[PDB]
Amino acid sequence: VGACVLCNSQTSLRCGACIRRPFLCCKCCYDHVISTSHKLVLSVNPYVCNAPGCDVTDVTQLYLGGMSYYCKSHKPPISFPLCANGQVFGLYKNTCVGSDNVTDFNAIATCDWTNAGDYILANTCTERLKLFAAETLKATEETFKLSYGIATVREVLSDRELHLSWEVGKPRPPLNRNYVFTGYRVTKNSKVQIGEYTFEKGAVVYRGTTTYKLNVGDYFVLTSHTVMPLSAPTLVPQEHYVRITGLYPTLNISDEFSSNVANYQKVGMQKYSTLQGPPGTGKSHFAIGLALYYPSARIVYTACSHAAVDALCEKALKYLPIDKCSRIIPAVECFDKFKVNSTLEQYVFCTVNALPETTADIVVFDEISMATNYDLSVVNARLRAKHYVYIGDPAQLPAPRTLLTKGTLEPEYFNSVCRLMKTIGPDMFLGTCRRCPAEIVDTVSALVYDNKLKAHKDKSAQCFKMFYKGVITHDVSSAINRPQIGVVREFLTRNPAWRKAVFISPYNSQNAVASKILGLPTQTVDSSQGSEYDYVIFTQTTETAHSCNVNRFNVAITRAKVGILCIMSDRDLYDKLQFTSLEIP
Ligand SMILES: [Zn+2]
Ligand SMILES: [Zn+2]
Ligand SMILES: [Zn+2]
Repeated sequence: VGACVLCNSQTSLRCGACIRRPFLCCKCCYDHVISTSHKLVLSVNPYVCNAPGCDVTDVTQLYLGGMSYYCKSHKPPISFPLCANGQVFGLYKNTCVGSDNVTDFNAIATCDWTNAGDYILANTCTERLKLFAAETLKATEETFKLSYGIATVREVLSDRELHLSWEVGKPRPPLNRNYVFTGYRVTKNSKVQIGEYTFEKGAVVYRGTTTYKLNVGDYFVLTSHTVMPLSAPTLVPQEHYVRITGLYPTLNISDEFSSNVANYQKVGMQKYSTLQGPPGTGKSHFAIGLALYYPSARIVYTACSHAAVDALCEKALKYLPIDKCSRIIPAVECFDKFKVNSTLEQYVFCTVNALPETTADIVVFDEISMATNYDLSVVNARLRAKHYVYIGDPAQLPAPRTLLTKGTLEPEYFNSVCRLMKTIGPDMFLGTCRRCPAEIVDTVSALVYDNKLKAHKDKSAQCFKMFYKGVITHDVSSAINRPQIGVVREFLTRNPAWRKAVFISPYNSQNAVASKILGLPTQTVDSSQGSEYDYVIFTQTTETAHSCNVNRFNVAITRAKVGILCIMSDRDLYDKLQFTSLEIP
């Protein structure tokens, strides 16, 4: 017994072909079963034929006879069809409203999440269907991980390098950082975890959390977890106030945070607020200074990733009383300078999926581009706050969507917060980039910030661009452009001071090749988000949709504090680079 995801009419019916088994009222359930392939209906019991050795589960072919369900062949003389009168039979039949169109639900219920239009629909449908979509998507993503074959340690060639044997008949997952495995130790009659691991083409290079002397027989699977059902909306109802509500500003602030005072007051004058903070504009500084501006307020700092929460902890360690802070960790090495798992402390730092059920004066949700609607709903389910502040940048990278193959996901569809920020605009905008040379700031300001992002630094004269297609090779799931790496090598010989640079590319296999040929530390754009370096050398590698993505390209070039060299494949983005052009030797 539950509530119909389209009507909220009370019902005893859940669609049993939908992987999330959502409640559907007599009408909506009927309109759903008759217009799709979904025919299994679940009640207090399942609408299935109770005959001995019968296979009929289709609700339109079943009858309630006695107090059992039967198909036409096995029904008793007295019975009535379960699925008739434009309605499916179950409890609470009289209270039932129906919907004019079941079209959005059916599409969410039946899609395979490989078309961009699936995520577009999932972020523009009714709020209740946003929750059903976010569950259905995340369950589908978790199930797809089970499709991958087990990888088994066949030979330990060295330390940090292995030799894997793969399960027959199942595909192999890509070997990049977006796929984290878990080892398992072979035992008497079961298995135990041995940490979480990542792999890369060698043999295979493995970068695991904890070191071991792992030997043959150990194996790796992308660890899955149970997806819980959602209840809270992705955003609470907005409320605007005429005075600061539930918060008491300090009367003495320092000139370190004075630039944020007006925004801090805005935070107290509405129920939720959105803060767009481009690279290097002071997002964590903003978030910690909020605590100092409202020194009595209890604040929960949250984000999806442990690294994002830790970075808030590192900023709070600099400005806030360590005794008033606590890092929540469920039973990976994270921040360990606060007391652990103290929910009732004034400042709580905790990832979304480990959040306790509690209240707070302010909730700060950081790196919001990386959130999904599932995360948005979970936060609202766990935390009841006077104020919610969503901090991030819809021009930076989103959570990877593994199932998506047809079409690109635009920032307004990353999640509900990003949609608001791209349609009505963010409540607050951090307009001055303190990190990057002006050539880089001017580029991304025009590229993704509607010319609103201003530079703090001057031009460095150390931002260069080269147009060089090179030669693209592919391995199992990545791309390599050795001629672009050769161009960088020739550049380094003539400019050896650039050997303090970090090498960045959109592809892990490109980085592996560059690490060996150049010796520079390497980062994928996606892994570099949130970090900064004095000098960056970037090879676009290809012109794909992946390597030309403007959020990825924005993140890539905004890692640099002083200088950057971009070897570009795409003529488009090359022409957009307000960098000094260099010639190919
Ligand atoms: Zn309904
Ligand atoms: Zn269904
Ligand atoms: Zn039967």
